[PDB]
Amino acid sequence: SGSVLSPPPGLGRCLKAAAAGECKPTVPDYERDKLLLANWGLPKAVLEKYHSFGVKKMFEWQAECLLLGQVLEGKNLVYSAPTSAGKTLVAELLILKRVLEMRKKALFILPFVSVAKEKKYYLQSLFQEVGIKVDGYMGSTSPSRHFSSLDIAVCTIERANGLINRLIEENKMDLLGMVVVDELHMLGDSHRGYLLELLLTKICYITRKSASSNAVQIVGMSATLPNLELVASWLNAELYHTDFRPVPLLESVKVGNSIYDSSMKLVREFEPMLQVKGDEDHVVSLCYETICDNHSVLLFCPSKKWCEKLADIIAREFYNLHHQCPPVILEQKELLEVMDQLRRLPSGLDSVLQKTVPWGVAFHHAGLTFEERDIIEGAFRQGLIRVLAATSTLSSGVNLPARRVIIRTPIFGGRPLDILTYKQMVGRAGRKGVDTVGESILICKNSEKSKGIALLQGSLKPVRSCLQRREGEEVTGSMIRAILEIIVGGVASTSQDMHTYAACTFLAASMKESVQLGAIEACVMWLLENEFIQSTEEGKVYHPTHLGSATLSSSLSPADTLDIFADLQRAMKGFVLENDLHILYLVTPMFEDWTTIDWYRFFCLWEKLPTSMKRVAELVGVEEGFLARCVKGKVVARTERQHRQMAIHKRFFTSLVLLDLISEVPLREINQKYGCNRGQIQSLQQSAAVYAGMITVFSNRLGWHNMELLLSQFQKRLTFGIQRELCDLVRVSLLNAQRARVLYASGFHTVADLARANIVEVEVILKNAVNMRTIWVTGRKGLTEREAAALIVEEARMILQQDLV
Repeated sequence: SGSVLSPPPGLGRCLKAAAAGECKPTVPDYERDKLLLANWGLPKAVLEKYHSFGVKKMFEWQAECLLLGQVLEGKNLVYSAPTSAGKTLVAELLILKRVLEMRKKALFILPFVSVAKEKKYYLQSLFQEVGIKVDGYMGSTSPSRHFSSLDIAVCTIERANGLINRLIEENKMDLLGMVVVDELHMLGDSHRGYLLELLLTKICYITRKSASSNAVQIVGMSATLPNLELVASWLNAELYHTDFRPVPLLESVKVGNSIYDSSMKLVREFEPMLQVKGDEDHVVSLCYETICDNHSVLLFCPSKKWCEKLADIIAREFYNLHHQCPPVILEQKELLEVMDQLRRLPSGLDSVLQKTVPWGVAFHHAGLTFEERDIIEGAFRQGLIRVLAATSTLSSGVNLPARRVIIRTPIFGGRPLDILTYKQMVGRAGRKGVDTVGESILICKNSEKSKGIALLQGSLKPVRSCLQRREGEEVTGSMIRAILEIIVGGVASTSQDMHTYAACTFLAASMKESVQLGAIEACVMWLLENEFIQSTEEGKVYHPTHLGSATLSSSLSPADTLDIFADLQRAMKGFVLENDLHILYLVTPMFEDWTTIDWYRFFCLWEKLPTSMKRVAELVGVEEGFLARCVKGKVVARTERQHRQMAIHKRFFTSLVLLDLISEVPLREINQKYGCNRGQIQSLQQSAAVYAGMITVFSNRLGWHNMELLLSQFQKRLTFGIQRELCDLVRVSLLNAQRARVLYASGFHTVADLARANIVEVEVILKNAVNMRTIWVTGRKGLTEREAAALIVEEARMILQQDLV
């Protein structure tokens, strides 16, 4: 309570001295024992959890990052360091400081749901011994515990931005003590990366209006940015940057037999150990060298098709070596369990995976289901899979290290590889505390030799403001939403409050000319003309409408909201209730293409389509004539924006897919019927699950109760992909769509019935879906059919009791 963490005395002195000197002391003149983690007054429960696996001492840069400046006093901090250097620890120690000393709540923000889920359990494991409640706000997932009874909320960008807005309407902004942002370089330009700016600017604006002692501390972290100092000034934060890295990493490119360093100085020549009797660029040979040293290798490939092709080739030579240098020495018993977990899945065991996985080889792309990739990542992380051929999708995903990383080509998707993508790939080489080094090899040809060097000698592009206006397009989505949030939320009323806000943006930090100040005024006008905001005339004062407050509470983009609002009023004038199709059309997202739709397949399902669903189609805009003009001819046309008709048919097509999906139609059947892979479907439902929740809230705030009533059941049905009967069962964590079904078909319709269940009977029911651990969960200890059965019944009782998580 008094002091949860305090640094060793005079450690700040020495480090401040060394930093102020022209050159660093050959021997650091401070007790090397002072960077021992136990001397910082850390509570015992956390000190052991850190010492649980490594984490005994701090780095030179970690001590300087805390001690140099007023970081520990409450000052905002923005620091950058290479990956796997212990960037997590700096933030963890700061969160633990403020939460226990100032008794306020912290916010941890991560880019993706998968890394957010990983972080939730990772933060739960460290802080549960000190009574620190850690839950998560991810995608469609909602915390069981109220926000008032939490300490650390782990969120994605969208959910965090929404959570901030909730706290403004309830005036409980005082609860929030600090916000931690991982990967701050995604601030510049992204599909959702811009929301991170709106979030931070909103915090900087509120704390500035109270400036007219500590407030809300912001701890941001990222990769080496050229304009990182520009970001620190924007957030009024102290800056820190280091290149320190516990495992030195070598980036190298390979031409012919020769392998080269960044400087182009040849570092090693290369002679393949084995001969793949295939014109190869020694690709199999490079992987083989790594495996023999009892390690694992990540192989990144441009297309989804190369990964499967390459995993098959690698597996084939592994086959040849076994029946004829040394062999791959894999673990067969543990590999069979992996295949069995794959076998017992809603997707089944992929044919290419069936060949390669037995020989410690696998691939990873967006074509696979989220359940297959969770298995492969876990298998690779354990060492069961030694070779993993992935795409650029994995490079930005979860934490998954390997000894050697190989990039097949600097040309991804017919275009040169982005610099940020390259740095994310080569960044996964080197496990802190296990491997001595992380090696990165970029395989190239003679024509593309100059382009390969460009990547090793490359740096991140400067961070854009993402609210820029390029001449004619004076208005922009990101700005409109940002302006809407501050007016509707009630933190900006007058015209004077508006110009105060313009100062807090990252955009005005970029000038330190004020031509963008007039753009703010344009968004306000846009909001007035479209009934989002009201104006009452020492300047005119504004206020939110019902449509304004509804749009904000729904987390919808104002540009999209206009069309959503019209579509809903039209549906409530004439609505089809005999099926679920018309409801689904309203919650079908069409802001991005989720697949390349085959129109001929579409037209065949159209004739065969029942009358009840054709009525919904006609009622929407689906013309049979346009479907015919799609099959005969591939004319996108799109000459006239009045060709949204294209979007309508794409939307109705998508709505058909979601209909079979919540009707518990197998993913393989849906694939044959429509012509899209299981990866695109799963990506679609999680997109539609989120959108369905938005439309429900939007309908609730407008008073459209009847429409809301129908919609308020589909966020859950889209998430798990179930029918109404299974809605009660899926409340259990361990129960997905398939397990919920076999339990329903056996007599367990509700949670109440599931608490009364006999354990040995559940195991038997499980046996029908086929000490062997054969059942996968999320964050799974590879449950046995016995362990899983006992956990489900115990949990069903816990949910019925509503005791704790």
